[PDB]
Amino acid sequence: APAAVDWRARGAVTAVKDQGQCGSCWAFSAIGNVECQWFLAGHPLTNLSEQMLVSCDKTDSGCSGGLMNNAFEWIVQENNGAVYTEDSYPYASGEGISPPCTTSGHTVGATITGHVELPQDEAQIAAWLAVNGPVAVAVDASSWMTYTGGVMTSCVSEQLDHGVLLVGYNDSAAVPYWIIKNSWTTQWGEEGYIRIAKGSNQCLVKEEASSAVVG
Ligand SMILES: *[C@@H](C(=O)O)[C@H](O)C(=O)N[C@H](CCc1ccccc1)C(=O)NCCC(C)C
Repeated sequence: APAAVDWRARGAVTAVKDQGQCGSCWAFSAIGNVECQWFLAGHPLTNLSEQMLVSCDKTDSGCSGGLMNNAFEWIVQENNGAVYTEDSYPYASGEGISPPCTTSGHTVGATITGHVELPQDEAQIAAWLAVNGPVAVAVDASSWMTYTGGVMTSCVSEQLDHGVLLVGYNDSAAVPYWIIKNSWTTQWGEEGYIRIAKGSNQCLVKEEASSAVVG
């Protein structure tokens, strides 16, 4: 609903996690999106497993990287729509390797039926996010190692390299901004979050936005 929406303030977002040394950003973005969409569909907020994707999704490349849209499709097409709880399939890729996939000994925490890819337009992405909840997006994270807090008003925007989760925006602030959940622990940014200026494709935020559909 226009002016400002922060889904963290509506019990919809889980705590900030840590990908460690694994290039598993794609999995953190995809699962963060699924956790928020599951809650918004009328289910308790449950922590879900990134490790399921890193180890079992063979259409992506584990710790070498992947794509959120491929991850969503693997869940539906190969894993019978199941997303395991984080407690039953804990993160094990912190050192930079993906252990072999185990197909049993886990509990289903959520299911999805598909995914939608959103327009490459920030006004349109805010409109969808405002009603339907957090969006999985890709950014150029090149300058993000120097981010110490505040609204980043200028961002290197050359090549997408990092998937993250858009959880809100605020258009009534002095400079309109987006609020993004990252996976580099609470010690980075504003307790694991970053705010970037909205309306000028900062960090190429509008280019690869999508969301899972639970129905
Ligand atoms: C992100 C990170 O851990 O910070 C990963 O390194 C990662 O997933 N990188 C991707 C590039 C390498 C790659 C692409 C496609 C298939 C295999 C490897 C990357 O661009 N991630 C962003 C994903 C968005 C664009 C969907």
